[PDB]
Amino acid sequence: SQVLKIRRPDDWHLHLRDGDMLKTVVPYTSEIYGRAIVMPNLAPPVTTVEAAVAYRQRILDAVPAGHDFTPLMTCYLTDSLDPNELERGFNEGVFTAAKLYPANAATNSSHGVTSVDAIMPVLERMEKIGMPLLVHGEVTHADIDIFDREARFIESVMEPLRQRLTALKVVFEHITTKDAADYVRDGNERLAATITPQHLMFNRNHMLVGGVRPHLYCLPILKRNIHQQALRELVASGFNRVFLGTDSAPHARHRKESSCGCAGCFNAPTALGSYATVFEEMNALQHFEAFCSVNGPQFYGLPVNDTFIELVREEQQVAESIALTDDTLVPFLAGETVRWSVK
Amino acid sequence: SQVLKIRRPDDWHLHLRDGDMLKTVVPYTSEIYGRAIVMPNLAPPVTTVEAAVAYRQRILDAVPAGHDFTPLMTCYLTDSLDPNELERGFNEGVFTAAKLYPANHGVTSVDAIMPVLERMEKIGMPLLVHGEVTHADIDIFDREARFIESVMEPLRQRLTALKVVFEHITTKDAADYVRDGNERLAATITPQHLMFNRNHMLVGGVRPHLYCLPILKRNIHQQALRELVASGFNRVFLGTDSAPHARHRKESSCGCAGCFNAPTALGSYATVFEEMNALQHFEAFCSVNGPQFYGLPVNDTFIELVREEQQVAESIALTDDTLVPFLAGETVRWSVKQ
Ligand SMILES: NC(=O)N[C@@H](CC(=O)O)C(=O)O
Ligand SMILES: O=C1C[C@@H](C(=O)O)NC(=O)N1
Ligand SMILES: [Zn+2]
Ligand SMILES: [Zn+2]
Ligand SMILES: [Zn+2]
Ligand SMILES: [Zn+2]
Repeated sequence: SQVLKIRRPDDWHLHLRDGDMLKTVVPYTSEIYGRAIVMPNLAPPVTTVEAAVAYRQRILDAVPAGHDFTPLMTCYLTDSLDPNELERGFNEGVFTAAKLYPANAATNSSHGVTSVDAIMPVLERMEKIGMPLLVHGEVTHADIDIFDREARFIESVMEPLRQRLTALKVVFEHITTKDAADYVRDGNERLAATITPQHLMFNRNHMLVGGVRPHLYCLPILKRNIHQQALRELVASGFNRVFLGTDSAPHARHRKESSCGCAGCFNAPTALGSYATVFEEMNALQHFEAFCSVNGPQFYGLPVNDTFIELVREEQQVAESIALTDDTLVPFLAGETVRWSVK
Repeated sequence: SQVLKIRRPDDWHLHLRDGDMLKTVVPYTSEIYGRAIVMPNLAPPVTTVEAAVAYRQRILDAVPAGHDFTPLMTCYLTDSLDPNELERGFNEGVFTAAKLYPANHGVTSVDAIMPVLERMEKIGMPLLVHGEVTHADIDIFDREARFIESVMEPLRQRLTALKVVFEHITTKDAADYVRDGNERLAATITPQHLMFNRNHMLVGGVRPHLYCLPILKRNIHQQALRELVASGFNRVFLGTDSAPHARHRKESSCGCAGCFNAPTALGSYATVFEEMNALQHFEAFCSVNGPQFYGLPVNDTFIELVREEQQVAESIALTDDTLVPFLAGETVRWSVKQ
């Protein structure tokens, strides 16, 4: 059976949570990926150097003996963040990047951004010092249809911001639309993107035909098939400013399978093999390694990993669930037979 | 303070289920509505007069003493249904209508059931249509509009005397189609498709209790539906599509489609018509338009709605698990007096 040997990958978009959940989920990342961009949306969010240092240590504490795994921390951008605090964290090697979540005029200044215009001082500082901005590019105005929120962000925020701050480096995280695919494809060397396995593998029909499937419910929402196909064609093209970002985003089963299910797919256990399946189906396996292991490092200005892992094309069964201290976690593709697995 | 007295309504699109669920859910309908169109998608479906007779009795058994409720039964169309069985049930006053569910025991094509539809047209039996195509490569939000072009309009062009109700319409496409139709075409609209759009199901979390078929659409469609009922157009009428499922069948890795809206629909419709400055058309929608299309007398009793905020129960007890009502735990602006 067939083997794909690649330089050890990294995960450029990850949620590790905290406490007991962190302890459970970290190994699924640390056994496979050399590094991961660790998102800062804890409760409360990671908005200071001190919090990020402490969080980094909790993550490191949870890494099993012998895994060579480095968490790359992020700062959650808020209205009240001091640009001097962000800069110090960047300078000290604590913050690899800063994350911008959608603006909301009603957000507490300690927990988020009211409008992009309101945090220009901090965005200018990142431009000045060369710190990459990671963007969850949606506008969340109550009068915008949810399937439109990504496209509206491009027009309303992304293009204006990049015109205003022409040296700013930006990753358009977890892109989900042809709009974003074209936008990133047509951008310059300062603009990149991550794509999750679920947005390559599925479209909204998979979440809604035959039943509603909360384990496919994530933000940005799965879009119509034309968008799925655009994403697939983008990674398959060999375009070298798109790279692996799982957006692995774990929630307890009872929080997913409820009257108001949380957004996020726990895909760390099955993501790498899921990407291999997509690249294989697109006849584009020659671009697979770069996506997983080269493009991200290149964009972030970091070294490519010098060790290797192998995927084997032999069928395995994904666990139905993964025990937590309380409740259980349902992994992405739970119970399914998958095509590629790590040797 | 404000009181609104209407002719007693009917529900022209209802799911009552069977067994213990039936016992639980019938009183929420029977206490209010004079009649309801009882859908036949049981497991197995109601495809014979004999099955429809026994089901009707199970329903009547579960109606509390003192409720004057009459269930109007329907036949589940299948590809091989004998037209004589359908006609016999009609002639015996058992079947009021027949329901067309696209496969995915449902109907695989209109061509396979032409002789059944031709008999319905001859005898004047209305055809109730779940108007969605189901091909795997058609996006779920497009399935209603595609049905209109590819099935509905060809069908109506072929059987020009057939009376059709376009059930639970959800789109501007269907709203315009019905608005511009002739007197042999009508529609029902649920409370959920008037009150919400897909954002309410998907923004801030996924809400399976708002997941139903046809799927909630974009806001421009919700608005079209609200304008249609508010216009006074007299070939749209109340059909709740109350479609109960136990809580943990809704709240699961693959949640069932349907809203249990019988407890709150009437009040919910009142809120919509009020918001649309269209309470003058509310009675007709609830209590006149349906009977007129079906050729049945209007009800001869009256009820009162009062604009006093009632809190909707968080859940309703079942033998096993619970049933979560539409708008569970929320407030409804209108309640039924006494
Ligand atoms: N509408 C729904 O979402 N559910 C109905 C089926 C139907 O009306 O098609 C049901 O019977 O559960
Ligand atoms: O934007 C996000 C946040 C993430 C999470 O749960 O943290 N889950 C998602 O689905 N995407
Ligand atoms: Zn995000
Ligand atoms: Zn994320
Ligand atoms: Zn239906
Ligand atoms: Zn129905």
